[PDB]
Amino acid sequence: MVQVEKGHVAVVFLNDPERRNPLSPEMALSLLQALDDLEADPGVRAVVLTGRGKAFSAGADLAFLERVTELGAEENYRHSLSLMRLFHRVYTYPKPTVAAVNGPAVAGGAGLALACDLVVMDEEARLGYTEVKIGFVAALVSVILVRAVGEKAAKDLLLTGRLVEAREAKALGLVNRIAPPGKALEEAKALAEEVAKNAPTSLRLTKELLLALPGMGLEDGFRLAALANAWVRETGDLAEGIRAFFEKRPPRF
Amino acid sequence: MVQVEKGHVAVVFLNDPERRNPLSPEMALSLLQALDDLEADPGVRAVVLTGRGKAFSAGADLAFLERVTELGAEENYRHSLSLMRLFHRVYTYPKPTVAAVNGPAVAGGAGLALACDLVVMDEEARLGYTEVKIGFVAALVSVILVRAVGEKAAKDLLLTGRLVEAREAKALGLVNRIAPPGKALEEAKALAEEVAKNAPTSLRLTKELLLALPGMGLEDGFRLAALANAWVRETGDLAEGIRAFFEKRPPRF
Amino acid sequence: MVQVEKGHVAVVFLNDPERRNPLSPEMALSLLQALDDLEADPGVRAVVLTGRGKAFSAGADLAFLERVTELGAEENYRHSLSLMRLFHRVYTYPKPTVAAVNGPAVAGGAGLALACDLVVMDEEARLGYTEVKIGFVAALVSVILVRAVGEKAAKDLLLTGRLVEAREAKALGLVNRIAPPGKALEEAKALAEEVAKNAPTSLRLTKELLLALPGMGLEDGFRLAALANAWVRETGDLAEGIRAFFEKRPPRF
Amino acid sequence: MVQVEKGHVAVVFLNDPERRNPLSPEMALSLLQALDDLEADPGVRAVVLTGRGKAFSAGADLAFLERVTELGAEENYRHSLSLMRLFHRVYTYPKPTVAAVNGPAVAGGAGLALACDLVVMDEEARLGYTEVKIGFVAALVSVILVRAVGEKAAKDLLLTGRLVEAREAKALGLVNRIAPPGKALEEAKALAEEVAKNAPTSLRLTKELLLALPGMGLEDGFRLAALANAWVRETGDLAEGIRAFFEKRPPRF
Amino acid sequence: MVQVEKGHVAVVFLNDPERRNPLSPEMALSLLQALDDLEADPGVRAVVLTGRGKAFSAGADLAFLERVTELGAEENYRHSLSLMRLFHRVYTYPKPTVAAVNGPAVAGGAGLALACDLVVMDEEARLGYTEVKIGFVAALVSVILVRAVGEKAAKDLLLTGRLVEAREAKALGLVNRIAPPGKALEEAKALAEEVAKNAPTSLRLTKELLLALPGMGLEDGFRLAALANAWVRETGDLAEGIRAFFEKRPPRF
Amino acid sequence: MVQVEKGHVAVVFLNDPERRNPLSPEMALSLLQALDDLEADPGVRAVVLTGRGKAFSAGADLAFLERVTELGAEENYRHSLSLMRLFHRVYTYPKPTVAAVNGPAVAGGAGLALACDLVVMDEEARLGYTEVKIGFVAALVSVILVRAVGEKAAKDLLLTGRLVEAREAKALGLVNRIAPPGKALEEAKALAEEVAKNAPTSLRLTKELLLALPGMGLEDGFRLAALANAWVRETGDLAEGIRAFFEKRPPRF
Repeated sequence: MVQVEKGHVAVVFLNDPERRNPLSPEMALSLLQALDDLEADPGVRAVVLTGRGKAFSAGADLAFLERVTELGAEENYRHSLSLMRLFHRVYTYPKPTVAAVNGPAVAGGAGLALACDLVVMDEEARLGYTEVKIGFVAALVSVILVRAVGEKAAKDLLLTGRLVEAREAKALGLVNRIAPPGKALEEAKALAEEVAKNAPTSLRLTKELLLALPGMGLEDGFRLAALANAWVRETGDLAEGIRAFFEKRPPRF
Repeated sequence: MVQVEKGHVAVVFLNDPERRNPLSPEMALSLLQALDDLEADPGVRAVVLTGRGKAFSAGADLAFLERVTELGAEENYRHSLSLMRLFHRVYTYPKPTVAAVNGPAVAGGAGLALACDLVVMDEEARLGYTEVKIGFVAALVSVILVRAVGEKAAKDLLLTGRLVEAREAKALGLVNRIAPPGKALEEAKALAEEVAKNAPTSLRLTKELLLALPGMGLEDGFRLAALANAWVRETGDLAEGIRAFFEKRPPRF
Repeated sequence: MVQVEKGHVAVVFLNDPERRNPLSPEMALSLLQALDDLEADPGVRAVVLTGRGKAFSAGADLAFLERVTELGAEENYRHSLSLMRLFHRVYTYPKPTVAAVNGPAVAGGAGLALACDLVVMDEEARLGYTEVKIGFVAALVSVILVRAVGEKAAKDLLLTGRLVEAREAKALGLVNRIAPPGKALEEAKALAEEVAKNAPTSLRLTKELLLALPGMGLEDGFRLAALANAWVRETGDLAEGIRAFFEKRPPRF
Repeated sequence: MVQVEKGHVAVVFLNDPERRNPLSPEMALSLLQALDDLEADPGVRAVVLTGRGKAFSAGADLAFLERVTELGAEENYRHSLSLMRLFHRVYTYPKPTVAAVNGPAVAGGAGLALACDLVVMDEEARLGYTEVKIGFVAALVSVILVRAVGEKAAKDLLLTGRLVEAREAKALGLVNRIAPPGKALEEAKALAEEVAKNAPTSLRLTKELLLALPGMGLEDGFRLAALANAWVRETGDLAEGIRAFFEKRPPRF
Repeated sequence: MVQVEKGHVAVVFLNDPERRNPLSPEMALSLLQALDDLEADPGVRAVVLTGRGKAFSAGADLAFLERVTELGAEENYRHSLSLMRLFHRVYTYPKPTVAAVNGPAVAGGAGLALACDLVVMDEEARLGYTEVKIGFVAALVSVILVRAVGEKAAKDLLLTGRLVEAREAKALGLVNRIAPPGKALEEAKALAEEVAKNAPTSLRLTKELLLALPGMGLEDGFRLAALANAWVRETGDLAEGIRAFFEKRPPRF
Repeated sequence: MVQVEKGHVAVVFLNDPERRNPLSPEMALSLLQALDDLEADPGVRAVVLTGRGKAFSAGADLAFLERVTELGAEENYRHSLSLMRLFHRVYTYPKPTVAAVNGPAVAGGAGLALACDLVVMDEEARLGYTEVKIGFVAALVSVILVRAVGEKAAKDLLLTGRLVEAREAKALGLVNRIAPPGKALEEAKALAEEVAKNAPTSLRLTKELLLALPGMGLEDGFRLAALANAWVRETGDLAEGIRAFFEKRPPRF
């Protein structure tokens, strides 16, 4: 249940407006299928992600709350693993991803939004991890969050379960930019395009690096960087770029 | 030397006003004994921590400075281990802790304050790690600090040893909220209560997670999260919460 | 190609004004030689680092761009290792280092600046990691950056390759202070001196600690801290300091 | 190019006898497709893996050696990532895997064999990582090897590139059992079945744990274990097992 | 339910012979109380640990198997945490511990034995982690095991759940020595005494180090070691030892 | 105080026979100077390291024991750092190193020997870490040892301080080969040459990898490997090797 507008900067819409775009198993799966196609389309250089409706993703899946408390341990684990496969797939995406927080993003969706490379939030949107308020744990989100904000900010958001607003969200480092009420998407598509002008090789790798580093010692990180700094020096894009520079012309990666 | 006002939101006061609440061995021990009782009291859901007097904790223990430079290696290590047992116990506390920085918090106390889950500072209070100014090292604090603020902010605070003020302290991520001159406690007790409304299970675990994650790779962290996300789905609080939701009634965890 | 003004607070100038202080192999080497001498000079307690000219360090080394794309894998690796040896040497420096960003710092220089303990930037200066714009990867910088700013801020800067300005640079945690247009150096020398008043022992160790911690679990970090907190208690500077305190006199470390 | 004999203990054969079962891109892919089906077949509890022919996997893919040295940086990375996806998929497999080293396993195949949960080697088979002898690096293998053998044993095998024999291979911890010349498979199928008698839940998790632990501090590991030890106590298999025990009957997981 | 024979080399006996020394909650607690006293007794330099009866520790706690499958998630976690507190306390013990495996050690006990510094096993004893055979997970043990044996050996033992014998147990690195059928204890007490002749300071620290290292990068580990190597050089025991050496007399630590 | 016989396989002799080759500060320095020259000599492909006299390295530096207990904290740290710089330099050496344990190696020397890539020990030699026996801590060695042997083997050796013999040393993984009483060197030079036949590029990198991996999660390690596996595919040695293979001729790296 997602709509995809292919293009250099592809756009994926969570299609379940009235339900408010719940990250139901079905929805999670549809979102993956897209990312696959989109990852395989050589024309797509970036992917904006947004929601159809008044929100981005925030709507208690009553269909879910009813069952969950009765599923078996083995089924619960099997499911968590699926949902985690989504977050990871997004956070790990090979191409630059940008979340366009048009409306509210609560719990699941809030993490889904955080899992994107960059985030552009509607000046009137809200964001929050409410799991604890009802007995849930924003476990899957925690993974990304410790890397996005300071520890004290993490505790605040996860222990109170409050919803922050665009002004605070940026201040804390949850979102990169705030678009005036109206087109968080337009602005996100803008941001994307810019990032898309840059080298496809350099982008992926930069992302690859930012993944691994946090999980290692200074020296090992430098061992990794050095090696990369090296490899990158034999790539076409570098060749292309350096030429375009010595030809006072735009690079055609 | 601490006073404890039991309650859903318990409050512990560092009782040594005129000396200014020094983290002397004795004081460290009394604080532990409390945390134990309080951790064992099923009525206590949160613990606010503050100081009796003009400060929170900031007062050179001359009794200490005089001895220290003459103790034996084996005694010094034995002591550091005790002080570290305090910081850890606080940072690791099973229940949500909130430091109410009524007055100045310098060196030891500053770390003690930082070791709390959340921090509410008096609009007129000061905070600072002065160890280097005299030859000490805020080693025990460093552990928590790298997780609380950016590296450049860490260096600043630890290399200059300056005292920051409420305005800067929040901006950097050292404190969550600033209470108007007068009741940092009242506001902290407020914050606590809110956090206390949420699920006891979800809270602990959220805390458990935030502890371990920083120390691991993305994938392992996700392995951990998934497993938790799973376990949490068979807990009473979740059952309780989801019910209360389908009964449009307040949850009774 | 660097000038060194010895003193308690030494100052190193990148001498290549018109070329704009490129981090060429030669320049990298000269900078090392200085750090060595300066590390060996018992009179030097801190080192400010700045650039001669309109910039700090930002100037495409055309001599480099021309060759690079033709060097051999083995030569590229050999070189990355040299450049990485510089960053590391700076980030690892035993004495407090302070970068005085007088002018623009782009790519290489931007990292060089980030590798310093503290940073004072000219109210009119710019900073940015442009590697991706042309096909390069700010790999070596990534190592330090993940520790300096939030993940979302890292992505922004490295994926867009934009240049930030003094106002944003501080807000994000890239720089500690902003000097009014004119003397970023003067202010940096100021900052340094202050840090230099503090204990030489306590400083080094504080730095040593901040290096290792990020790369380890809470408990191991505490194991490290405890041990340090211990060792530090048998150092002369501590003896000196505690005396000077009981003699209401300035410490002579 | 692989044959699959479904069953409680499934068996996959590398089908390329005369070429000697090279881990060519095609072969790598076929092997994945199998693991998927097999992972999805509720009747399959274990998977033995062996080779058709005089070897397990050891045959210079001349088709590969000829091209490789001419591919582009971007193509090389793209490929390494594919091969690494295989190793990982095998090492990460949800079900117990057992490599039946019927014949020689050199380089690629040697790692492929090492990536299995357990290994049964033909009393006359050989194993070795020869990458360095020709200019290659057993990089992908290193990942698993540091966990399989002592550092000094790792260096030996990777620096000399020698081929070890069944007697030494077990002694070092490269293989679990040695079957008399003739049926490494039969014995491997045996080993598998045994492991397959045990709890499907307990097995997966035990594997999950052994993955993550090496990459974390003692305490975090215990945090992980505790949580698991907990979760496992609400699984059907445990219920099933404990019953079967109190009914002096065989467990029907 | 444990007996303690104080002495330079203290000995703790698991007292529940006929039940076969099950690691029941009660037993776990009694064992802790001992370790505390013993850790506080300045006369005790080492602690041997063994079992009263035909075994060391191996006896299905039917009282436990009956309940377990019905406890609540929150109770299960609460319990795992208690059992984990035991393993950790043992593995973390400040003084050298030695397990004297007089008889069989299965599951719980097997881990309990592994958690000791050194292990002396009866030439006729058996050891094994059977959790999977019935639906359990040797999670808590995994933590220590990955550090004790090679990965392939870990999988073997945990996936088959088989019981190994003295000959194999040593070969794999599960036990240090094998005593002839009769006095595993006598030999363990012997081993202990020897270790006890050495410096109390040097021992603890050596242990402290072996804990933390596995969980960190080469350089950080060296940062830790260096610091320790340093601290240790100002300890009385070193002073005592070096003297005794220059006085051709036995050291009196 | 070391002698160097340049050659494809260089040999360094610890020259202090009668004193028994103590790792005195002076000796440590001379050894470094050699490694530098030797690392810079394009003719040297491997370095064997051995001792002149009845031993490899084992001789209480009485000159040291006398001072040590009186040096200042700051001096002790300064020294540990120097000694650690040696171990690291050896363990980190860019070229393959091989220790030829002609005679006894105790404490310092034992670690020095362990820090080599491979070890060939005299069938009559002994090895042991005796630090604890006198009050010292084999801290610097611990770093390498946890990677060389199982945890239980580490404890044994470091807690008892005993000296093991060639037969046990290999069994545990402390040494790779045992030469018949007479020429541990000859055999080591042999081993070296063999390793030296292989690709200079592949060797270094293999070493680089084995350094970093232990300190990271499975996935990050694979991220590292993949990248390397990639880079290596554009190196001359690979080109050279693959040619020599298609020319049925010996490779001339």
